[PDB]
Amino acid sequence: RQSVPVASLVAEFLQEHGVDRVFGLQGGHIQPIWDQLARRGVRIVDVRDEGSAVHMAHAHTELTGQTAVAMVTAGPGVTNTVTAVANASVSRIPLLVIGGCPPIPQSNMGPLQDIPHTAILEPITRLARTLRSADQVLREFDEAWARASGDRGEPGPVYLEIPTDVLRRDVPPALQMREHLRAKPKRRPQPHPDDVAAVADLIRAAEKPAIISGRGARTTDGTDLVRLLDASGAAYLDTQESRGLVPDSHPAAVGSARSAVMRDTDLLITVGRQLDYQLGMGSPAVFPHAKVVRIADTASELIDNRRGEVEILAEPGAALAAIADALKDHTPDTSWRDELKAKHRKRAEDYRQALHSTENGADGHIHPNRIFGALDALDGDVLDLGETIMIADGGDLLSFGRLGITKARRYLDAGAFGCLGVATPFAIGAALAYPDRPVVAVTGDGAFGITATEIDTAVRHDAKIVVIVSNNRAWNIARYDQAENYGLVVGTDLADSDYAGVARAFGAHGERVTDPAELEGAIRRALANAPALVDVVTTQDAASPDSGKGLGFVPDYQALTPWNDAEVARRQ
Amino acid sequence: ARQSVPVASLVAEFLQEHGVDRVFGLQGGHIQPIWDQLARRGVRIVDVRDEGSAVHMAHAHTELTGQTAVAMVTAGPGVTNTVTAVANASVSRIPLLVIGGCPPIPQSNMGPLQDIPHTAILEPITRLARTLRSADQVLREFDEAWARASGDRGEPGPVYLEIPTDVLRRDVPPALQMREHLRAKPKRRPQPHPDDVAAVADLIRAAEKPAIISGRGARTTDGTDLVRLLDASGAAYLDTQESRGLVPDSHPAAVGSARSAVMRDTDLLITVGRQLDYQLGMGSPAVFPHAKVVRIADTASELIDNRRGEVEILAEPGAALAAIADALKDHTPDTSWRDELKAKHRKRAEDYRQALHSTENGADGHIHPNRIFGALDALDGDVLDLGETIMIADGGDLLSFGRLGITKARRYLDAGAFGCLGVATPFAIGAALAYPDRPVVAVTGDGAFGITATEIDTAVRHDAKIVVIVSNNRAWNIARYDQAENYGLVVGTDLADSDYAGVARAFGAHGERVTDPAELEGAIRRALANAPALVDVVTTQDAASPDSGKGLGFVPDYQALTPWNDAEVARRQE
Amino acid sequence: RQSVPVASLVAEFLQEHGVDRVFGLQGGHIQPIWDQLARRGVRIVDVRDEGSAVHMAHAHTELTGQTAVAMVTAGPGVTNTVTAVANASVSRIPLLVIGGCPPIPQSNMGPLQDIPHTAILEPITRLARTLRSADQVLREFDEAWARASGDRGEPGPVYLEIPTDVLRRDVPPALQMREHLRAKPKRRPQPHPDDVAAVADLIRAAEKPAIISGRGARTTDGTDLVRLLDASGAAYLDTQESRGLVPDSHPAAVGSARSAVMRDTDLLITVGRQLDYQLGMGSPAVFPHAKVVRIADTASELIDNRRGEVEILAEPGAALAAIADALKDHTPDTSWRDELKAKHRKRAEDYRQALHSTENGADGHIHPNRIFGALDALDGDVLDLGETIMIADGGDLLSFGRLGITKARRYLDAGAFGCLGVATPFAIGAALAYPDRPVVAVTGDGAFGITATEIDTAVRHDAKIVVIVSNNRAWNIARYDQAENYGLVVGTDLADSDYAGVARAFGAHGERVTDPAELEGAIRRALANAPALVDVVTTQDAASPDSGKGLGFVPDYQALTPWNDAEVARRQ
Ligand SMILES: CC(C)(O)C(=O)SCCNC(=O)CCNC(=O)[C@H](O)C(C)(C)COP(=O)(O)OP(=O)(O)OC[C@H]1O[C@@H](n2cnc3c(N)ncnc32)[C@H](O)[C@@H]1OP(=O)(O)O
Ligand SMILES: CC(C)(O)C(=O)SCCNC(=O)CCNC(=O)[C@H](O)C(C)(C)COP(=O)(O)OP(=O)(O)OC[C@H]1O[C@@H](n2cnc3c(N)ncnc32)[C@H](O)[C@@H]1OP(=O)(O)O
Ligand SMILES: CC(C)(O)C(=O)SCCNC(=O)CCNC(=O)[C@H](O)C(C)(C)COP(=O)(O)OP(=O)(O)OC[C@H]1O[C@@H](n2cnc3c(N)ncnc32)[C@H](O)[C@@H]1OP(=O)(O)O
Ligand SMILES: CC(C)(O)C(=O)SCCNC(=O)CCNC(=O)[C@H](O)C(C)(C)COP(=O)(O)OP(=O)(O)OC[C@H]1O[C@@H](n2cnc3c(N)ncnc32)[C@H](O)[C@@H]1OP(=O)(O)O
Ligand SMILES: Cc1ncc(Cc2csc(CCOP(=O)(O)OP(=O)(O)O)c2C)c(N)n1
Ligand SMILES: Cc1ncc(Cc2csc(CCOP(=O)(O)OP(=O)(O)O)c2C)c(N)n1
Ligand SMILES: Cc1ncc(Cc2csc(CCOP(=O)(O)OP(=O)(O)O)c2C)c(N)n1
Ligand SMILES: [Mg+2]
Ligand SMILES: [Mg+2]
Ligand SMILES: [Mg+2]
Ligand SMILES: [Mg+2]
Ligand SMILES: [Mg+2]
Repeated sequence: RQSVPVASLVAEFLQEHGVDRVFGLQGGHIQPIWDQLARRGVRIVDVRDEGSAVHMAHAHTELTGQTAVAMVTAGPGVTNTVTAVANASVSRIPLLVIGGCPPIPQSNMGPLQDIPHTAILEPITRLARTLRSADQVLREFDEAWARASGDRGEPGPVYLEIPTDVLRRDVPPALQMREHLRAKPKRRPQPHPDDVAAVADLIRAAEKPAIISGRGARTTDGTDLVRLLDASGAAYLDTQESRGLVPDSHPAAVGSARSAVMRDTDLLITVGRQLDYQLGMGSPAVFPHAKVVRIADTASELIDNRRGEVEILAEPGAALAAIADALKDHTPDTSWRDELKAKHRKRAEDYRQALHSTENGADGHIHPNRIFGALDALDGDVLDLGETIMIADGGDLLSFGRLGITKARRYLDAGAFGCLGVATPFAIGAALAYPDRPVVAVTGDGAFGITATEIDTAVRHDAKIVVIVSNNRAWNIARYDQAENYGLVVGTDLADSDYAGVARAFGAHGERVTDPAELEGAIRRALANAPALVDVVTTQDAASPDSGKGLGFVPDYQALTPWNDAEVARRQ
Repeated sequence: ARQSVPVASLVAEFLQEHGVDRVFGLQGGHIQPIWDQLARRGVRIVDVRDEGSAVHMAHAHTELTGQTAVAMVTAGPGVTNTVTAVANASVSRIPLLVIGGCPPIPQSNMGPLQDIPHTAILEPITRLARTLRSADQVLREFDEAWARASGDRGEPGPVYLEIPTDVLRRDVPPALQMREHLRAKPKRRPQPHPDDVAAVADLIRAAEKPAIISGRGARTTDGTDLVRLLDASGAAYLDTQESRGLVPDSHPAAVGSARSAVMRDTDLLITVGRQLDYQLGMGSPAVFPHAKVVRIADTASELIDNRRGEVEILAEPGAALAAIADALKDHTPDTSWRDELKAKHRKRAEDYRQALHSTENGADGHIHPNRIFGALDALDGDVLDLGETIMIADGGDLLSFGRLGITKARRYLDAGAFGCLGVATPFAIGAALAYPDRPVVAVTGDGAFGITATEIDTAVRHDAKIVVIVSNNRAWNIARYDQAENYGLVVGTDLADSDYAGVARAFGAHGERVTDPAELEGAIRRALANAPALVDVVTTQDAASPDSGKGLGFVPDYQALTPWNDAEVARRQE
Repeated sequence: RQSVPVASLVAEFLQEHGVDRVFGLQGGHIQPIWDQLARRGVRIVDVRDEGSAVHMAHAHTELTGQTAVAMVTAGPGVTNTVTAVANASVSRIPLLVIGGCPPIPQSNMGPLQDIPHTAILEPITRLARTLRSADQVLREFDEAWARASGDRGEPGPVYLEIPTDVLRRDVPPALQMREHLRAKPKRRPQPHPDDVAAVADLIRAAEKPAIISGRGARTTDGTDLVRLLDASGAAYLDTQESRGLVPDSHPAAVGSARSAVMRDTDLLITVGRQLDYQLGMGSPAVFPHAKVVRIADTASELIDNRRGEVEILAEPGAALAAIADALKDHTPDTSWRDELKAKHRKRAEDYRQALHSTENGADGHIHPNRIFGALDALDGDVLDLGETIMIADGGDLLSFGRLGITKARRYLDAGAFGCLGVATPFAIGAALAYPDRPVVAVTGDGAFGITATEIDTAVRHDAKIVVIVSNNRAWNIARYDQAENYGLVVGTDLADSDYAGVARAFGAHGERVTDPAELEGAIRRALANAPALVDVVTTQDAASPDSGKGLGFVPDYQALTPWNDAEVARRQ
């Protein structure tokens, strides 16, 4: 070891921790680190808006399991990340944001961009610190990295900033400890056999067990989950954050039976999943028959809203496998599961077939379902959807996408936070992580306007993305809530903008589609010329399931009207 | 068959159902609705003279019993009087619940009586700090906060809940009162991964001088799996103030008078439920120059701080210790380093303990405080069983003398890593009410005692059989010493020759003064037979504790003590 | 100038800012400052509990107008001040708390007493900072001092901490600027003549104008206030924080007519006073006839709860004088004022006379009013109450004191915060500020137990205080609310403690009184042998006005039942 500046040690820490790319937007306050990363051969993915850098890191970590890194300058560089940080905090995604900040001598004197970054981010981070001791910077980075995994909290974003004078200070070689530089393995807490046995007992007693998966299940490869489904005879639901773990053809996979599974299950088993608004707060109003069991590697997925008759705090894979083993010699009763599955096959197959022929709305424009029809028709022709990363974003478009996207290797979307604008940044992070296939993002026009200039970033860094815009000249789920519940549409219309032209202005391939029969051809050309955008002129006369269920209205007790009605009855 | 009842009734029931049989507090209007309901269910109310003392009593209760304890305080100054005791619990990572009063929702921000931002003041030193504005969700919020106090979504420590008085009085329909939120919950038991267990056993097989240092998380076990691992590993053993009492004094590993020698030479430091904070030299290579590091804990607050393990086990510590012991089944440890320390320890500790009975008066003619520990040792097996006694220490010099003078105790409590002066009397009261059969003896500096002296009243009114012994040296003496030695000017560190026995008698406790060291055993004997009691010992200012000699008072740049700091300064210049 | 350590410059800053005493409790982290203060001859008033030091500083500033200073060590030294800081923040009293904290190199490493002091205090301070730049420490002190006066906020407490390594760092002489060292005058914003004229117009139109005073009025000597009372014919009420500004014999002074003034005034003029719970939130329910005008040097006494038809933001003295001048040639209609005054003379005189002969309660013990009777009887004999600083504290005792203490040079009490325990610390700060007269504090036994050991501090520093304890073996306003509203008394009884014995154990003169006829003699002996305590064995059978009006109950909308009833009617 030799005496080297803090900036050098930070670049080395990152590379040794397995960071081969940093997302960011340059400023003077972070230039010392930016320079050292480039000199070590860490790829710098520079963006048009720092928020997008943090979104890219989110997508990288969620897909790969490797903690990802954004770097931004002081002041507006940091404040531009708050949305993307909050989004990662809600989704419990490990990531590190490195911020610039003013030299220590000028503290509180009104130097350029002295604002309280750590106080702004503290509520939505696992850690937010200013590092004022050159010798301790390495230690602070390693500890923050561990806290991003969930140590002393739960998985999510961490923020570190180093005053520019400290970045330039040398650290003597004695104080540069290998144990802080090196990569660390993930923790693997194991289940207690008595909890495993108690869950197996509940499964044996249940007639309609159901497993709902989430983030923590999606950190596994799905095989231990499938073992437990086979051993238990449980029905299976996933969530936006846990798609892709169980084959569609599995006798448990009943994705078109969400309401029926929740209404009738007598044993809800959550696997790395919150009982947040997406699952009716786990309310007895939404699960009127269910006993509850919770399995997770974080109490953020054990204690919220409902408590388990058993709760297992362990690596979910190990817990699923242990419970499967414990059900050695059990003959599951699968008759409810099988009855749902027979209905599911009809419902899901009729729905997927109908995507190819959805009528234009009353305004003469494409129904957005035809986008998902066209993608389905191209499967096995010009792309393999089973190898493809799919992304959805928007309001009505997002709700249609949840039903229209049925084969994907991986799925990302606006998340429980409802974070519009993720589509393009996510696509870029996904595409640079998995350079072999195009990544396909389908987005509302409203959501796309937030991050459209990142098309430039995809072109400059050669991220092979296809963006498909549902261009309905509107914030349409908003416009619909305005008409139905208020009788006045105001400030929710957009214009017939040329998003293909925006894409072409930033060097991407672009095409506009007004005729639904042109979709397959346009998506074929976009895939062969990624990065590319397909601007689809879509109808305003198409209510998504989210629209129909009052998501826009914000009821008192539940996100959706039917759940809220059930909660009002429970409360009497 | 549940009925519609007020939030205040549901809170009292939640607490009782979670195993709460006592609440420490001080009444105010904002919390009276809960206070009343606790009394009507038969939960004992231990009312104090200062809310901070209530939170100290809860801390002592949880630390000793493992049962999360509860303090209840009114809005405004009731809540703000808890901040020190909350911070203390936060540093020590002790689960506890503080329930605060606060103004009715309609008056928010309007200058109602005692509207201050309690949650913002406490957020930095709690695992959770919330105002509960939805009557039907109060039970849920209590149960989740209780789990966060155990360490869920954070690490063990204090949580804060406050319920606006209008919410306390609102009815909750019976369908919304869920059994799953009312019922007591078992502690979590994450288990070790066998590959980590194997990797630690491999490091132990390869070490020549393994050493285990225990802390809080070890002290949550009964010590028997720790002993199994000591036996299988041949490791030397050190404890810390927060982990006394787990290993028999005569165990071949127990080498408490060889602290420097263990740290200087160990080639494998194993932390068990212990932080590498200032009390262990930040785990610095300057203080552990030969050590590989392994960390075992049920919380990463005792795995990632300052040093990283070659292996880190995140599990219930008992299970991890037992697993590693099993893995060493056929290992024959090399115990020659441990045994050589142990032989020197036996003599050093025995000579130290013997000399306590005869320590000379200082140049000012007053008792050396070590004679307090001599007297207690002399009474062991006569009028008290030290092995069954909860010992407490507090102060500056007195506390440092206590760390060597208190060697036999069932359990030990003190000022903590936070250096929280004034814990002695509140801790003794919580300890005595938890263990009413048992001797409870607290030894304190005069300076520390003045912070919570009026709690003697609480001990008398609630019949807490405590003995407080005051090292009355008319000074904040570790401070006075640092002033003289490093600054050449003693100012604002002298106190007076106060009659602390008279203070105790004024509050209906037994009290006696001792000026002659030969009177100490008799005065402590009379105090034990007449508890609650105070013994006011007139002690010397001419007596430097180890803490005093090592520069604790000076606050060096890198380490709490001069010798460690010198070692760190050398490390920084390689 | 020469190169000197930060610790030296801090001691010099304080002395040059007019600080001749610092209240505190020693620790290693602040020893460098403590030492330098002593070497410059600043008196160190060392206490038994840091909270008491901050209370002492509060009392000094409230009485003298000089910003006062407490100094405490890291960790529990700082956390022991939070109550006294909150109290000063509620009362808007300028003061500076200097805290110790760990050296910068050990930040976040678990050094001794590293807790987030600034985050704990930020919500109840005008400023809370860690000072990490030796050269900028002086500047930070001067700016914080200004913010304690109300610059960039409103008057109140500020907190500064200096890491011990920074305290020991030298500052070159160039960077030690005279402008930061020197004392600064208070600000004196002036009224706008059009606002002055608009208030005079409202007074001319009013038939029952009333002035209520507060903190900002009490920063004046009362003479401009009396000029405006004379010019306006207004009735006058003060509050606990504004006693002593208007002679008792003034035709406006109607202190026994509080309810009548609020019910019937058609023009409420607040002068440096909040419309907080102490004035019924200024609700139309409590002031049903009143137009509102607000005068203050801080918007903290202009915008809360009621807005003025006119609001004057100015030095209150100047504003009162300007409005008096503007009422040149007005003949006030004083008939309502005079009618209140005639009733007030009877009510207040009967009340004061009855204090001398109040019967023992049913339990055979002294009614606490006899304490105020005895003090009244000694006036002009062994003390001059008109030159005496009176302090009250407790529950029932505090409410009796508000009526029983009618002549004092100055009055302090538990404040709008209801801060039990202030009595002894306040008495000590008052006595060291005004060494010529004994200071008299009357306290409940409950409140006294919080700070009783400060009797030691009064003895060691020779603060000539007399403490009189209403020893009713109870938190009695609490016990009464328990009996009346709940039918169960539990955890509100105390014991028949020997507080005289506690005082004597700390070297003070002490005496116990069981016979009300012994009060004058005991108080005479206490005054001649201060510091002294008189332990009065008092009745539990005595409801204070606060007790009778439901203060203990905490109604939904107002602090007191009758105000709350009026608010409930207003809300229908
Ligand atoms: C750090 C990084 C890169 O990551 C960032 O985030 S930078 C953020 C984006 N940039 C900014 O926000 C700008 C920040 N800096 C400034 O605001 C300015 O540099 C300053 C206020 C600190 C200094 O500005 P000046 O006081 O130098 O003002 P200017 O108006 O820029 O004048 C420059 C020169 O032109 C002169 N000048 C002005 N008007 C002129 C005129 N009309 N004709 C000729 N000369 C003219 C002026 O006198 C002066 O010359 P001199 O007297 O120093 O030689
Ligand atoms: C409030 C506002 C407007 O300002 C916002 O900010 S909104 C923010 C942007 N939007 C979001 O972030 C979305 C938030 N909402 C949601 O995530 C969802 O509404 C929910 C998670 C709360 C509830 O979703 P569901 O549990 O209904 O799940 P979906 O996958 O949407 O399925 C809807 C229906 O289609 C069904 N379905 C699923 N896949 C199918 C398939 N392949 N074929 C046929 N039907 C299928 C499914 O069973 C169900 O029907 P049913 O069982 O209720 O009858
Ligand atoms: C800064 C200020 C003044 O403002 C404050 O606020 S201070 C706050 C109040 N004080 C505290 O909270 C104490 C803080 N400090 C400590 O906790 C300790 O100094 C330390 C943890 C940092 C260091 O303690 P040690 O590791 O030195 O442990 P001790 O138990 O005190 O042992 C001291 C010595 O006695 C030895 N010893 C222990 N038990 C013995 C026995 N039974 N017989 C003989 N010797 C014995 C022990 O080995 C050692 O000698 P050596 O090996 O260094 O020579
Ligand atoms: C909630 C709990 C118990 O947990 C707490 O924490 S309480 C905290 C400790 N207590 C406090 O901090 C006190 C808080 N409350 C108050 O400050 C007062 O209740 C108040 C400011 C809200 C209202 O006080 P008032 O405006 O009633 O003022 P007082 O000076 O108390 O006067 C009471 C009555 O005596 C009258 N009075 C005043 N001086 C008199 C005199 N000299 N002779 C005769 N009568 C006199 C006065 O006019 C009035 O009678 P009326 O006009 O209403 O009929
Ligand atoms: C940053 C932000 N601001 C507003 C909103 C609120 C919202 C959620 S969905 C929606 C309409 C989306 O319009 P889009 O054109 O993308 O989709 P479509 O319905 O198919 O026309 C809005 C305004 C959110 N969640 N995020
Ligand atoms: C609340 C608080 N304020 C100050 C301090 C700083 C301190 C730590 S030790 C000490 C002196 C203790 O004097 P004592 O009389 O108890 O013991 P002895 O040395 O034997 O005479 C001080 C002032 C701490 N830690 N906490
Ligand atoms: C730190 C704090 N904790 C509790 C309370 C709540 C309270 C306000 S008044 C009172 C009773 C006071 O008893 P005392 O004996 O002093 O007076 P008396 O009624 O005449 O017997 C309590 C408990 C407050 N405000 N502050
Ligand atoms: Mg933005
Ligand atoms: Mg749209
Ligand atoms: Mg002492
Ligand atoms: Mg206190
Ligand atoms: Mg009382």
